[PDB]
Amino acid sequence: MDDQGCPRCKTTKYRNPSLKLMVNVCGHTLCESCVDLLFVRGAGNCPECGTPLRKSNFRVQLFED
Ligand SMILES: [Zn+2]
Ligand SMILES: [Zn+2]
Repeated sequence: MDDQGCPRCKTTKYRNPSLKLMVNVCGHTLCESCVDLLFVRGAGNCPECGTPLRKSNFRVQLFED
């Protein structure tokens, strides 16, 4: 539930033991705390390759079972 730790707000899953990361079109990674600060401040910019997200798009998950 931690791994390398979120990219934008690198802190959640590593500190927070109850979240998940959502991937986007290009297929990268957006922790739960990212989709919150990534869009509230712009929305449409991958947390890493800044790909021009046609419009948000973040599939979160973690359980896997
Ligand atoms: Zn984050
Ligand atoms: Zn990307």
